Amino acid sequence: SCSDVFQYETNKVTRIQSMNYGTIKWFFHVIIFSYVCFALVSDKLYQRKEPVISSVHTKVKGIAEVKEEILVHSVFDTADYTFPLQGNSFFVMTNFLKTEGQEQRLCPEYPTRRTLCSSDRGCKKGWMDPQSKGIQTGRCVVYEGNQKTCEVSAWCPIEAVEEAPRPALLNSAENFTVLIKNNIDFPGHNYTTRNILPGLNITCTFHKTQNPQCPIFRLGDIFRETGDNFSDVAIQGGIMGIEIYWDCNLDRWFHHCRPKYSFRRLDDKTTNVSLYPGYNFRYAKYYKENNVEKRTLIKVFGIRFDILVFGTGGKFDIIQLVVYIGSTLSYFGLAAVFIDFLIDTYSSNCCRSHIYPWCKCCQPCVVNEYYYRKKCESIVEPKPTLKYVSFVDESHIRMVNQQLLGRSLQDVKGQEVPRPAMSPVWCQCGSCLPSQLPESHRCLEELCCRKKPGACITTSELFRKLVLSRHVLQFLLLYQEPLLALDVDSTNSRLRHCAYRCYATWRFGSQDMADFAILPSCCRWRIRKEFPKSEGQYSGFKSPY
Amino acid sequence: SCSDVFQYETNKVTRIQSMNYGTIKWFFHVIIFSYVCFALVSDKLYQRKEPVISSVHTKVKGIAEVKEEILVHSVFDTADYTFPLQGNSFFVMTNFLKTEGQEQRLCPEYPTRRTLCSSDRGCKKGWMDPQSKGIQTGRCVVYEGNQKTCEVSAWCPIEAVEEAPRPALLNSAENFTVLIKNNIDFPGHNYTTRNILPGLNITCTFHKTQNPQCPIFRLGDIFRETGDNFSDVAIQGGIMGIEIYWDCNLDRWFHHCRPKYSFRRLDDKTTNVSLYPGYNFRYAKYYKENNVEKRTLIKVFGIRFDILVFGTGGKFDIIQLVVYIGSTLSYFGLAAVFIDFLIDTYSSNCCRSHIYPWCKCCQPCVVNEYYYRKKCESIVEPKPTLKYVSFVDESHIRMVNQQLLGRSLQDVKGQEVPRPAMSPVWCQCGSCLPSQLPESHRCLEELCCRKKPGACITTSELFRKLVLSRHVLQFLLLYQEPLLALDVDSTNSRLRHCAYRCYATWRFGSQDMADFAILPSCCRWRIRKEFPKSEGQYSGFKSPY
Amino acid sequence: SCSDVFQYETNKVTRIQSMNYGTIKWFFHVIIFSYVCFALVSDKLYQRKEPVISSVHTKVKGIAEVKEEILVHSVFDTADYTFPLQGNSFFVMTNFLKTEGQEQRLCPEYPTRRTLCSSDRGCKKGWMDPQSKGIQTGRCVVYEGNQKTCEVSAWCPIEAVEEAPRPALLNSAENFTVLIKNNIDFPGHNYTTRNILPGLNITCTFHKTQNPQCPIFRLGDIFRETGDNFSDVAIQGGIMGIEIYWDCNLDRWFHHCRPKYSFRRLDDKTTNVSLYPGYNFRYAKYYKENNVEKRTLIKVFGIRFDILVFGTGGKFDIIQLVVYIGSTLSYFGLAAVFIDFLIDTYSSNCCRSHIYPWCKCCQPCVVNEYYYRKKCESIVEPKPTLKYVSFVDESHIRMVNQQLLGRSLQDVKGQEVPRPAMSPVWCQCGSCLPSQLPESHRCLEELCCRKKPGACITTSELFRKLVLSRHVLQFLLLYQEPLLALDVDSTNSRLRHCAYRCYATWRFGSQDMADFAILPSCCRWRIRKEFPKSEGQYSGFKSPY
Ligand SMILES: CC(C)CCC[C@@H](C)[C@H]1CC[C@H]2[C@@H]3CC=C4C[C@@H](OC(=O)CCC(=O)O)CC[C@]4(C)[C@H]3CC[C@]12C
Ligand SMILES: CC(C)CCC[C@@H](C)[C@H]1CC[C@H]2[C@@H]3CC=C4C[C@@H](OC(=O)CCC(=O)O)CC[C@]4(C)[C@H]3CC[C@]12C
Ligand SMILES: CC(C)CCC[C@@H](C)[C@H]1CC[C@H]2[C@@H]3CC=C4C[C@@H](OC(=O)CCC(=O)O)CC[C@]4(C)[C@H]3CC[C@]12C
Ligand SMILES: Nc1nc2c(ncn2[C@@H]2O[C@H](COP(=O)(O)OP(=O)(O)O)[C@@H](O)[C@H]2O)c(=O)[nH]1
Ligand SMILES: Nc1nc2c(ncn2[C@@H]2O[C@H](COP(=O)(O)OP(=O)(O)O)[C@@H](O)[C@H]2O)c(=O)[nH]1
Ligand SMILES: Nc1nc2c(ncn2[C@@H]2O[C@H](COP(=O)(O)OP(=O)(O)O)[C@@H](O)[C@H]2O)c(=O)[nH]1
Ligand SMILES: C[C@]12C[C@@H]3C[C@@]1(C)[C@@]1(C)C[C@]3(C(=O)NNc3ccccc3Cl)C[C@@]21C
Ligand SMILES: C[C@]12C[C@@H]3C[C@@]1(C)[C@@]1(C)C[C@]3(C(=O)NNc3ccccc3Cl)C[C@@]21C
Ligand SMILES: C[C@]12C[C@@H]3C[C@@]1(C)[C@@]1(C)C[C@]3(C(=O)NNc3ccccc3Cl)C[C@@]21C
Ligand SMILES: *C(=O)CCCCCCCCCCCCCCC
Ligand SMILES: *C(=O)CCCCCCCCCCCCCCC
Ligand SMILES: *C(=O)CCCCCCCCCCCCCCC
Ligand SMILES: *C(=O)CCCCCCCCCCCCCCC
Ligand SMILES: *C(=O)CCCCCCCCCCCCCCC
Ligand SMILES: *C(=O)CCCCCCCCCCCCCCC
Ligand SMILES: *[C@@H]1O[C@H](CO)[C@@H](O)[C@H](O)[C@H]1NC(C)=O
Ligand SMILES: *[C@@H]1O[C@H](CO)[C@@H](O)[C@H](O)[C@H]1NC(C)=O
Ligand code: NA
Ligand SMILES: [Zn+2]
Ligand SMILES: [Zn+2]
Ligand SMILES: [Zn+2]
Ligand SMILES: [Zn+2]
Ligand SMILES: [Zn+2]
Ligand SMILES: [Zn+2]
Repeated sequence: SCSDVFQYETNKVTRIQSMNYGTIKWFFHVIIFSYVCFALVSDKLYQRKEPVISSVHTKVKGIAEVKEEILVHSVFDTADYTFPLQGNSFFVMTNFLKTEGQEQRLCPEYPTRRTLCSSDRGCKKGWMDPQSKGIQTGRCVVYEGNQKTCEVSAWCPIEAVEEAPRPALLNSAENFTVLIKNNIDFPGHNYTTRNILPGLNITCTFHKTQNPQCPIFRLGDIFRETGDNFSDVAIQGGIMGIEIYWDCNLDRWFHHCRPKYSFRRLDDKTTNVSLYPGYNFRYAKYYKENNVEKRTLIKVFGIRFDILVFGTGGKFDIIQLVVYIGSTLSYFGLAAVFIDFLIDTYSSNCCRSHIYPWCKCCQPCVVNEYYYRKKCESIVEPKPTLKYVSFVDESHIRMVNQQLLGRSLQDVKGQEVPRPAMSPVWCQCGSCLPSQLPESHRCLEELCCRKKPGACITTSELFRKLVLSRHVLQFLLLYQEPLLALDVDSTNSRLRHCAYRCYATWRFGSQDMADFAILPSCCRWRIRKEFPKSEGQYSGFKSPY
Repeated sequence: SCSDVFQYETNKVTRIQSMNYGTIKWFFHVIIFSYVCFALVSDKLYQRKEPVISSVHTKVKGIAEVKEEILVHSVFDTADYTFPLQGNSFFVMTNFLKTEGQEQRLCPEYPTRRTLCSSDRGCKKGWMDPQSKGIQTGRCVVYEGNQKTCEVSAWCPIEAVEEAPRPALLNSAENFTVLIKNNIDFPGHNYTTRNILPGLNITCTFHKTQNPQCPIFRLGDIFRETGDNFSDVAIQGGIMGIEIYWDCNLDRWFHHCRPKYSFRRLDDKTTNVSLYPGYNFRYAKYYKENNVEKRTLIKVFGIRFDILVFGTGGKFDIIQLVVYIGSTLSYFGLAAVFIDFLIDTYSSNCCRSHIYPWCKCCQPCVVNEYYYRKKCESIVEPKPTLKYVSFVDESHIRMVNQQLLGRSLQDVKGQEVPRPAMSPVWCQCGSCLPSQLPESHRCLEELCCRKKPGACITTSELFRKLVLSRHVLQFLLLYQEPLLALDVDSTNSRLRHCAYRCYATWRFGSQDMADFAILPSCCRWRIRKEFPKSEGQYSGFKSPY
Repeated sequence: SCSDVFQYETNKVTRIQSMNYGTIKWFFHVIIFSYVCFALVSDKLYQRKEPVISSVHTKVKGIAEVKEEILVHSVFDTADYTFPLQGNSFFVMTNFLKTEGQEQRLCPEYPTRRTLCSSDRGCKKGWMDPQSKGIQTGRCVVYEGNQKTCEVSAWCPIEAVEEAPRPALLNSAENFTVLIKNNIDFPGHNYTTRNILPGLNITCTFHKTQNPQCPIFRLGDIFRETGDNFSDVAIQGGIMGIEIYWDCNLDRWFHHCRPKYSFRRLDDKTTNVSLYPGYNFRYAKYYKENNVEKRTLIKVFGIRFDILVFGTGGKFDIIQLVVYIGSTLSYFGLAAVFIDFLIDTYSSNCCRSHIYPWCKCCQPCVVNEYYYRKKCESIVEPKPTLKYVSFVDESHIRMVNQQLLGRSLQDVKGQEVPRPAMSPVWCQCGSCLPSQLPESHRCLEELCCRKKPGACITTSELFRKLVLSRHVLQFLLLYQEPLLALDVDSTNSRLRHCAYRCYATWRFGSQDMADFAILPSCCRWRIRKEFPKSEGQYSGFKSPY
């Protein structure tokens, strides 16, 4: 119903005044809070992070004087050694080998171990060797005087097998400069900036400490920063990376979005000719001469510069913070978990029978028995099999949560449960009687008031004062029903049930065990004698559940 | 104060010994733990993941013999069909159409339905048709004999409308090979590796099962892996993707960082000429002849190869693990939530009046009444309107949480609350009196000890023994105050209040309801008669809150 | 043991029937649930998001008529102004400056303030000025008539210092069109689509409202959308971005994966010649004439178009949802936290001594005293120092949790703890005796039954009826042990301990304080007199812990 909707359930709690546990709780809380704040701040987990969208534009500057034997002096400018940056990469030629006046013809292949012949049996028509730029015609010819080489159809004359010139022809390229312009954007945060801001000095050159924001770089300085020789790499070529890192905060109070420049060599410094060391490619300059289609082939060596731009942009997001705080909230209950674990452990009698005698340091931890007593109440499943038995000659109570398979309840021994703090052959007292229940159910009432021979509880004065005092029982009956008037037999039955309940409460205490207790035949039949029923038999114990 | 800071609050708990609930709890815990660990391991949620920064370098190898009618045999090498990779893409020409000796002149447009004229009225000066490479001069001319075509200013002669040669001139390109070198880096984790490790065989060719790590690829094998014909795609061209996936673990015990190669066609296999099928572009070879600037135009067909590199690098991060564990911790309370829900539901009398008779399987679930009784205590808001009434002729108690609008409290009936387990016209007993309170407040005390006619509770012996026994009341007064001596009137007032409290405790039990109970006028005035006040009137009930 | 494994612990709870607190709880729950669902839906936190892998293919269309004084009319087509897209960028030439017939020679540098000389002393051999394309020879020469300029080795004739032609020669480029084909993939989700779907109109041009999915773009329309003049940018050049955003949902019921097109200028609109405004590069057309190697240098201006493709693909993931729900679960306990805080605060007597008199609105909040009483039980650490004292002439109990340093317990005053609701010189009653304990421990028993002079509690009738009634004590002894028979001295000792316990229970109530209470010497020695021990001395109080 509606009134049941408008309810609040609050947990019952025990507040303990202990320095140890308060100190532990506050220590836990302080450490957890400090770590939570540190993790939130260091990794900015209140921020939503967007990756960078980048555009790069480069401008290389410089000329080189080149000496090539033929000796001639020539000047190379940007139109001769570089092309506009494509795909965030730009290339600078540093060395070249040139092969003028090639024609599509038949020619002898350049002398090598493979191409050196002695007759037309060393060559096969149509042969495509992976190390040749031509197709064999099956007959081998003279390259020069004694030298005999296989004939090929190809661009002729064939390139000579020659190493890259040493020193590199454009070794002056280390004095070339490149200006890098980097445009970035965070489309989700709707923010874009660039690496060159107004006021930036435009005549500087980059230095990691002196000019760490000048976007003009001398190539030799890059190689020096990486620990490489420009002179050696310029001979066979290579690949160098220019890294631009953007760690940007777009909160207007803490706003900072500037690039960090870094350098990394990207080509493997392999010396294995099988892996094609360096960076080179073959380029054809086509031209017509005498109506004959000709080709000048250049083997180009140089350094490719890859501009690598990465990073993130962060702005405060409420949902991310809400998620993080929720992910952290459950860590504040670990103090309670740990302290309750301590209470449960140091309440074990083990921790006092063995541990404390050895480690006498841990002895004051015995207060946890009191704490556990004030914290936890233990109950059992009220199964129909549940039964409780008490012996006057003993000092504990027995939970017979087991089915009597024709065994006298006196014989069946159950679990030992402490009492709350504030003639048959199974009879050890000589005042018990055999049950009148059916033979199947006769064993439940085959119980005596004691385990070992001696006196009977029915002779105790308290038995006559509490269980059998008709005045006490009538007062109890009238307490619930002030104006109660009943017949003789009805009143006798009422007083009989009241006497059963009074005995059970006296001997077992808690109504939990009194509801499932079992009266001895001595006390049972004493009560039934004092308050008999007019006619019929007695049902006996019925489990409430 | 400081001592209040050093406190620990622990929840009071009821420990139940039930196989069903323990089994359910442990089942829940095991399933949740297993799923948590599985999710942590499968998606590596203890790791911080960084995307890959990649650099690619390619080396294509191979020559082709080309037959072009004019028939001539020519050899094409890398300088004739490819250029160094730009932007993680490289191109291989497979077919071409050539148009020699173009001049900037006036010429007839090549015959088509659009360009075919019959007079100068079919053409307009300055016309830029989207399907023409020239600008009309307004007059149409003869292309060949009878054919009449519009004149255009353009590069002349105009290209013929011709389909790509079939078969492709460089169909041998399927035997070309490409070596791919891939450098990758994780700048945050400060890790870089590459796809070619020392010891790798350098003469192999890729195969998904036999050589899945050889970075040398035959192009025809790529197309075969994708399910395409190289011969057909080589005619009009296309785009093919080479995917390099890096799923890298940078934990030094579980370290693995190798690439997985895959292939995907990237061009749409469209046959609609409107959508420009294939891959082709027009390229101009410029040359000077007789001081006349000339152009050889080549329509280039071929396959563009895009190298697509993606992936992540993971290393263990403490903060990510802490966040994940916190996000999971709250799932371990669902067992308690569910079991407490069961206890609350099966404690409803509904579950026994209707459910159990039908479904006799669920009958043993009635233990939850006991469990709920031991778990929850229900209390009400102690509003000033709160009132409790008991009738001796009834068996329950009435909570009149309502304002008496001049209505006798005997008439006003309230909610039925169970009792704790252990003459006026509204008078049905004939010993009640009218109230002496103000007429506004006279209705609160217009209550009888019973709802239906009969005897009076004041005649009950327990009334004289408990409520009026001066010895009992003085013992109660002296229990709190051992050495208590008071005047006659003060003692009478004390005993009067004690008698009120004794009646309320006897009939209503709990002090919660006794504090808000209402004495009947019969018992009220009996008590006031036995312990009168010397002078003045009687205030009556005051709500403690 | 196993039976201890099969246990379920449930929290004891107090269910309150209050409109305010139920309403607050349900308000909290509804708000939290609504926000949780909103955050889940808006940011799709049930989805796993994959970044896009993209391939772009472009097709530019259009011809331009160009007027260059020399006046001549020429037609430029794609082979003359564009090259196939590389690295997701394509370039269109819009302007050019041409320098024909360059030779590697010695020449006078073009006249400028820097290059203008008056003698060979203004020039130095080997000089590489950053603003020169040549190397000085040390001697300066005549450029034209009177003009004197430094001689340089370079490609000669040297380029003239001239501004870009105005108007741009290819200003008709704004009528060029580009068709963009975009292939994307989500490898983890195994999904790929493209921007041109079957049925898409192929004759349209993009418009943000009319044709927002046509992938054909007129360049002038792009610049108009960005708010730029194509005519002005075409003179010196620039860079324009075409953004393709993919916000894709791959759930088959909510599936949507289409691109959103956007435009952004990427070059800085700088007018500083130092920063190299615009976009231009120098390109060499090499040719042989009379066996002399010659060069035609073109300074190329134009607009570079960068295709920027970004986005994410989301598909439902169970683990992400499980993590999010767990991160949110702990927010549903904030209602309990807040309401329990209210209960604790409004239970403070402060909130009634000062607050309510001022703010009489908050007065009904006094029910929280009852709620707190029903919620929390407070206990103290049972340290060996713990002691409780009661004075008959006072109305509270004193917790002396302090070590008596030879100070009489009568003098030592401790914390004031309320009682549970239901002759020596330190003696103010004249019936106390000095202790027989050792002088070190004699001060604990130096306590009287009152703080101020007057009568003694031992004269109270309740003292004789409860503490000394031998019948009461024997009944108490026999309640635990029905058939108890003991010697005279043993029975006297039993009754003495029982009398101590009865006094402590009478005066201190709770067994928690009765276990640590201290009997006055008057009552102590009265009891010891009524139930003496045959021989020896009396130990006295021992702390149970
Ligand atoms: C770690 C747990 C236990 C405590 C939670 C701490 C929060 C209260 C902190 C963490 C992040 C903080 C935020 C970090 C960033 C900003 C942005 C800041 O705004 C700006 O700097 C720009 C202003 C603009 O938005 O235009 C205003 C404060 C605010 C919301 C801060 C408010 C305080 C917050 C929410
Ligand atoms: C799922 C919940 C309920 C339980 C939490 C399990 C953790 C205790 C596991 C998960 C991830 C594990 C870590 C996974 C990876 C590593 C890296 C490993 O280090 C290395 O392999 C490299 C050594 C180096 O750092 O140089 C050492 C163990 C450690 C910290 C593992 C320790 C055990 C961890 C923290
Ligand atoms: C926010 C908290 C408190 C409540 C949790 C809500 C969930 C029950 C919702 C959120 C996301 C939902 C899912 C969103 C997407 C899908 C995919 C949908 O499948 C498809 O659309 C494609 C079918 C296919 O997989 O082929 C089926 C429903 C499902 C699983 C939804 C089921 C209901 C879910 C799990
Ligand atoms: N706890 C408990 N209750 C008992 C025992 N014996 C009888 N009762 C209660 O007394 C009632 C049976 O009383 P009984 O002597 O048979 O009189 P009858 O019902 O008129 O036949 C049942 O409801 C039982 O719950 C017992 O040994 N232990
Ligand atoms: N619970 C309850 N308390 C009552 C009732 N009638 C009187 N009292 C208490 O008794 C006190 C009034 O006693 P009263 O007979 O008027 O004597 P007076 O105070 O000297 O006038 C108040 O504090 C009430 O709380 C009642 O019907 N129910
Ligand atoms: N709480 C409490 N217990 C006491 C006090 N005095 C004695 N006792 C208890 O009584 C026992 C000592 O009794 P005592 O008179 O010395 O007789 P004895 O043990 O035979 O010497 C101890 O176990 C104490 O716990 C007291 O002042 N307060
Ligand atoms: C793409 C090109 C065009 C230009 C610029 C460049 C990036 C370069 C490496 C050199 C190249 C060129 O042709 N440079 N000129 C030259 C090269 C070798 C010897 C003498 C001379 Cl004049 C070819 C080329 C492959
Ligand atoms: C950029 C170029 C330069 C080289 C290499 C390449 C990648 C190519 C496709 C072919 C090209 C070239 O010029 N190849 N040569 C040729 C082409 C057709 C007919 C006869 C011959 Cl010899 C032009 C070009 C567009
Ligand atoms: C790479 C090239 C090749 C083609 C296409 C292009 C992308 C262009 C900008 C123009 C270029 C070319 O040579 N265009 N032709 C021309 C240029 C200026 C004056 C007269 C004429 Cl016919 C050079 C080049 C740098
Ligand atoms: C007497 O029975 C003493 C036994 C104490 C058992 C408790 C042992 C404490 C060690 C931790 C056990 C639980 C694992 C917790 C891992 C963090
Ligand atoms: C007896 O029960 C004493 C228990 C003491 C528990 C402390 C065990 C060590 C764990 C300490 C962790 C917190 C740091 C110390 C807080 C002051
Ligand atoms: C007598 O009143 C029996 C009524 C039982 C009502 C409980 C119905 C159980 C079905 C679940 C209802 C809550 C929704 C839980 C969804 C997971
Ligand atoms: C009476 O209250 C019996 C309640 C039984 C509750 C079980 C309901 C089915 C849910 C089971 C989920 C866990 C799997 C079975 C555990 C053994
Ligand atoms: C009498 O002692 C009244 C004192 C009341 C103290 C409580 C003050 C309430 C304000 C909040 C204090 C806790 C901080 C909570 C921040 C969300
Ligand atoms: C006396 O204890 C009255 C306490 C009232 C607490 C409410 C304080 C304001 C916070 C309200 C937040 C929820 C919105 C209102 C719910 C109806
Ligand atoms: C981005 O910021 C600019 C400058 O304030 C504004 O004009 C524009 O509308 C913003 N775009 C979005 C998507 O809000
Ligand atoms: C990265 O690793 C190398 C090799 O150990 C080390 O020299 C370098 O300092 C590291 N860089 C960082 C940022 O720690
Ligand atoms: Na949580
Ligand atoms: Zn017996
Ligand atoms: Zn017996
Ligand atoms: Zn009446
Ligand atoms: Zn009456
Ligand atoms: Zn005294
Ligand atoms: Zn005294």
